[PDB]
Amino acid sequence: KVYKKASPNGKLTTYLAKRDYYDHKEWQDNIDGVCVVKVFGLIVVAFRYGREMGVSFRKDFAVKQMQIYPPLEENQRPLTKLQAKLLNKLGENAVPFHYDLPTNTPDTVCIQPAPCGVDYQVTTYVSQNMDDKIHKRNSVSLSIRKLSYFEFGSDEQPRGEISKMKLECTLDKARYYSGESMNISVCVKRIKIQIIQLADICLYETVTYKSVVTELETCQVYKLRPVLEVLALNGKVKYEDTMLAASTEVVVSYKVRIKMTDMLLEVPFKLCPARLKGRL
Ligand SMILES: [Cl-]
Repeated sequence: KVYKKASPNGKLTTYLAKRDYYDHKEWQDNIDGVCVVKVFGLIVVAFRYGREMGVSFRKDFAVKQMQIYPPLEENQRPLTKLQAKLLNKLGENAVPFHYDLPTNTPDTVCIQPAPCGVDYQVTTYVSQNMDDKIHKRNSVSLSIRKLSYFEFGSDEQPRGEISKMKLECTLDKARYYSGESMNISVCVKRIKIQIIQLADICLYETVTYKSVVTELETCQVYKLRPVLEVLALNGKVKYEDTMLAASTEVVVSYKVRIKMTDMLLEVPFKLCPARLKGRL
């Protein structure tokens, strides 16, 4: 793909590699696009909690901030190939920009309804100062999605033992990627298997939402799909790509809860985003 938005004024279009940029801890999908006309750029990070008689809390702040044009030789950086190819599809009045992906800011997250979440945007604008007013005509804004792809780190095999009758319950796979299924060897009337998402908002009001993803009621072994076609989301609900919002490293986490009629057992496991084939 190519990710393009033009301005309401028309006088500048911005192009982006893709829309979802993943932090890998040791390196990250930085932002290497091209601008076409001074001209400035930044990344807004939005924190919203509630909508406009409870509690509205909106907080925006600019994290990277940049003169794009003319390219100051300090911010000058290696041109990506996509940048290299785009700069040939268009004129010499096309300028390549780059932003370091902003790690040590929180992953995109969007709790549906207290509505709540974190958002990201690339914004490039004309001005005669970096802290001058950012109007709507000379601005462009493209929503991006910033996510954390943290794989390395084992301590594998979820399992919880307990004994009033003894109950050892192991789980297939220690981390699971969005889309994957869950198996649960309950090697001990009823059995209740529950995947709960915890989301702890700390956006002013400090709230803890516990939320039931999937469940069955019926040595034995049972299966569950910790997916969304079956809540903290990695995205806005209008995007059919939006999935469940993946264990933080808003704080999201997951846990299995086995109740047998009463013996009781709650077992953690990490949830990573949906495995890709476009790493670096
Ligand atoms: Cl989104």
